[PDB]
Amino acid sequence: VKYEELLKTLENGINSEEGEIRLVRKSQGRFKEEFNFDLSLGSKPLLTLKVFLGRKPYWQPWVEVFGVNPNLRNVFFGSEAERKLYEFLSEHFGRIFVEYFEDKETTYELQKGVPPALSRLGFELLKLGYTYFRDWFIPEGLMEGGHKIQAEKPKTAEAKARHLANLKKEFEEFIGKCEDEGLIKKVKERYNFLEEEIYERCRLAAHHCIHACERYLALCTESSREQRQHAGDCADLCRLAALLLERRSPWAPAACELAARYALACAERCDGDEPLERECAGACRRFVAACHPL
Amino acid sequence: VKYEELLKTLENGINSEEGEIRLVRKSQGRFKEEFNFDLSLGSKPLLTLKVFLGRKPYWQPWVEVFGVNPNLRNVFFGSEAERKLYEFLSEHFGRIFVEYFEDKETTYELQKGVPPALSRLGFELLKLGYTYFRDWFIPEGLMEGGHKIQAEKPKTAEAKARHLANLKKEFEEFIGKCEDEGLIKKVKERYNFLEEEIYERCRLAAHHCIHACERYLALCTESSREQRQHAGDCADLCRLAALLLERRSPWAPAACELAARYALACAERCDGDEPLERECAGACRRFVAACHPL
Amino acid sequence: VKYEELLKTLENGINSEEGEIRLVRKSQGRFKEEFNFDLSLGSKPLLTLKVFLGRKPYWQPWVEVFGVNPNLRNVFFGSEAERKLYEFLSEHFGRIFVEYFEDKETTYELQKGVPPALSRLGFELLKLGYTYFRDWFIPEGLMEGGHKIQAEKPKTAEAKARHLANLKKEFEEFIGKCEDEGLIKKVKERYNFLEEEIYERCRLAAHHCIHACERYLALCTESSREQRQHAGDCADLCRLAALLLERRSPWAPAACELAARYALACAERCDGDEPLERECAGACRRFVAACHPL
Amino acid sequence: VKYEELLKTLENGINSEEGEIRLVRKSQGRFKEEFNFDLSLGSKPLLTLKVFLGRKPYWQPWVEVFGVNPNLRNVFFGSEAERKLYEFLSEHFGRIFVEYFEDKETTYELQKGVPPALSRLGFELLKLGYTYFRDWFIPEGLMEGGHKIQAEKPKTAEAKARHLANLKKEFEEFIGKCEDEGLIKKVKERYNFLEEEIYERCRLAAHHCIHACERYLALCTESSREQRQHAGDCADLCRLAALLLERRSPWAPAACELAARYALACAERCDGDEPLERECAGACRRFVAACHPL
Repeated sequence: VKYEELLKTLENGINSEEGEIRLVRKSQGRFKEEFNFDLSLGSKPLLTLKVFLGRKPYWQPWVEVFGVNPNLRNVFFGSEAERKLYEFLSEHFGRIFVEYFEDKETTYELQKGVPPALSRLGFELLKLGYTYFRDWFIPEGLMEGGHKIQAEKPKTAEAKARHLANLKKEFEEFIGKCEDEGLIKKVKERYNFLEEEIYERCRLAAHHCIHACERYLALCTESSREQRQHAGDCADLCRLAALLLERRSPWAPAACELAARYALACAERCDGDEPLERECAGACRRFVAACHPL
Repeated sequence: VKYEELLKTLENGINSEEGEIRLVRKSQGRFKEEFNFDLSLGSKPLLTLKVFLGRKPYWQPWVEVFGVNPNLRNVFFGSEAERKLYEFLSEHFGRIFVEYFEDKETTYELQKGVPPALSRLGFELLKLGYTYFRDWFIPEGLMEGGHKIQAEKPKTAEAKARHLANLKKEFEEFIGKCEDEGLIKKVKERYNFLEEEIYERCRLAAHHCIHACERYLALCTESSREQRQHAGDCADLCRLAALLLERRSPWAPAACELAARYALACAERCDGDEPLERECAGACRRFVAACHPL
Repeated sequence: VKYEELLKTLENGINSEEGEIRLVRKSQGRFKEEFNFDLSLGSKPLLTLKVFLGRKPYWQPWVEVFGVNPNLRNVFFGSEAERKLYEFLSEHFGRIFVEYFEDKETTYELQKGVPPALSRLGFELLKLGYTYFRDWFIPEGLMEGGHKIQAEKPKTAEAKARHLANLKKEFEEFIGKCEDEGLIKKVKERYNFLEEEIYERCRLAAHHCIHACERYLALCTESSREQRQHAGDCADLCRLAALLLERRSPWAPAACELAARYALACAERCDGDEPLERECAGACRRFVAACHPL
Repeated sequence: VKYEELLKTLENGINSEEGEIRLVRKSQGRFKEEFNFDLSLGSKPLLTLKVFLGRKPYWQPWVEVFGVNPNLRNVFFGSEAERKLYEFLSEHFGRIFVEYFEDKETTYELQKGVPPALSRLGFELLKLGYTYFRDWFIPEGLMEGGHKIQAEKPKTAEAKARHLANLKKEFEEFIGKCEDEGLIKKVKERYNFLEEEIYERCRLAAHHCIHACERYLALCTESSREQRQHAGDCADLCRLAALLLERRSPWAPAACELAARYALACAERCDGDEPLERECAGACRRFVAACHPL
């Protein structure tokens, strides 16, 4: 049904201020589970989608958007039509490839060394939950069609944090190396919006951890005193940390750092067979991840 | 006037449940800034005080208590009379010498290898802020009554922290070396109380620091938002730390360490001419000091 | 040519004490980059290889070994024939799947909760650089033979260190949970050897780094004294670290941590166009990587 | 005899290029053990020495040089006559006071905030082993004769290191705060000479520790394997550290830092009743001190 969910939505059309995106023609791909979708913007040709429906478990599904009409390059890129399309894809695909040849902004940005995720195009995928990025710029006759941005949704909450933390490093490395105030300004603006989403995740991770610890030490009577102190202190540590994110304070990451340490200490020591200790150590570990990109 | 503050208090008398301590006779000692004070307990003779008023800068002031009445040895040592006296002396002298010949408990304890500060007699001085200790058992030739405990107040917070850390070392070493459970129990009880007083000082320094920040950001309207963020976050840092000290948690000093960092950062940045900033930066620094002995 | 490197080696045969492995028949699999290889042991049937040559960038290459001859199950599993084969495959595939149905030892071990990497079968893959493991016991619907071990080589040194750290966690957790001393002994023996190989890599990376610095400061005459101090001190840092690894000391990684810092500092500062500086900075960075898994 | 050693040497005279220092008149001081010595330079009056021979244990001996003839101020200060005099005093007194009123250089330097020890005058005392400094500049009618530099020889090897480490801090604090290149240059030149003496002390402390550890693990057979590894590794750690001081490398303090940690770990764990473990832990602790000012 995965295919028809696609075929049906594309046949129906995707509306936008820049025009409606409709399916032009479809064709069977290289393999049995591969298909090619040609799209139009209004009446004019837009781009092609190369899709893979997947074959569990060795083959992950993915989508490749390419063959963008150069006449529409200044219209499509950075438009709602662009957003609406990705909005659609993100609902079906965890892995995505985009040809950025016709995107002068992104190409220029990538050439000047911006991280793939903080590029104009990459930013649009980031907003939709894609955390892992790879910039292919090297074909050199070794791999055909070598100008694409690869983006994937995180495997786990751990992976999501791993990626954002890494992205933090690439960002700071780029800033110190860049000499373009206009470029740097755009990148920082994009990055800031990212921070907001990250801090708000710590907030909720903190609370879902706080309530979990409270419920633990309250109802679970057959526990140590070292354990009533672990879950106790952790609950307040997350409380302090949550307090700093709420006001979005600059000293927040220092606190999350401490809180993460004893949230980890709490999870390792209080984890057990009970449902109470299952969600206790669990919600602790969900918070520890939240702090990593800080 | 330093001498007359003394003479006036002893002439008036110092009352206690075991009797009133009054001055019997005073006499000029070997040197000009040296005097001998004979004291009575009720009507019976108690001991003699050898005092040195000091002569800045080469001579630190000190007091020597000796000639303890052996018949009253079991009534005085460990009594409020003993406490009230030291309480009095600690207000005037940074350095003190005490003959422990007539103190059987202290004597036995010192013989069994207990740290001077953790002896029955030594503990009472420790309570009053004396941190540096020396046990004389050798009259070393030119010292009369070569069975005395020497105690000095710390030069600095570093010196105070230095001394307590060293005592921590002698304590653990003693615990492993002694084979008397009754002895070890008494000592441990004393040491625990030492931990308490430091924490109790942190608890209170913490509150008086919070109130300083609370009143500052509240009433001081003409300040930055960076200062509003400084005093704000600090107030909560000290809040979190206070909670851990209150429950006497093992993770308390870890919190105190962090809170101390941004309390100092707050003090340096928010200090000013105003009474609000005078006490804000002030009370912060009092807490920072309080945390040092951890 | 990637396929023919394979076909040529299997046609030639791979010899071992338990017999020679030769290609019986090859056949086109479900997809174009998919093939099935039937193998014999001496003259008797052994197993089938399902291989994927890969299709950059969306498809990682992988190999699936299955259809193990049950009559040879006790001769093959744990033999040089098994080792020689994996040794061969590890040169061509970063991702591998192995059916452990006919491997009673591995089967029993996996059932008793041992980490996949630390199973009899899994350990042999671990030896070859495979760090990421997944135990399939659920055929999960669209997977034939749903009793397989999946192993992947690390993406990066961070990923490698990440995986080993996680395995360290599963290991200690398993030790506390199992009640079979014979089982625990085997596992611990395996894990210790893992520690060994990492250290043995550090030992050798350390020497090849020392020689690089030794030859640099010696032969490279046109260099700074800061560079003479860089390569000089580094050579001795690695010397000290090597001594601790050699005696297999518990304080070895502490030394490796420091030496790694100024080996990187040396590499960054002494790297240049010359062959002496090309290998100097080079061999330094190889040691730095070697220390990461600690 | 302590007095006559003085009286005899002063009567004999102290020769210098700037003239001979001879005793003019002597007089009994404030107390029984106090004396005043008036000195001449050639035939012209020089200064007065106020000396205290000591009275163990409560009274430490000290010497105060004051009443310097202003006509000779540019001749005496910074002369060999000045050095020879102090050379003499340092042989008898652990505590010294010097009026710096007639020393324009030192006064100006102290006024501009240089540490007492790194002043022109203070430097001369530092060379002779005096480590603790206090600058009295505040009389304000509270203490008479309030313009003196106080210098003391260290109580222990621990104290010596404590002082130098503190001096390192005052030095760096002053440098960043000062805006006089001529002044800063002089201070650094003085400080550098200090570093040399400090590094050479680590060298010998390292070796006296190295040989001590070798002798320990070699002859002491009834020791743990954790103990053969402690004393073993420490011996090599000090070796590496010693290596860096010998060439006087910039990365030296980083190494001493590590070595000090496991020299302390070695002393605590290997210390015992035996003469071998007495000097082992001992020589370890002598080295740990050496690293502190680094």
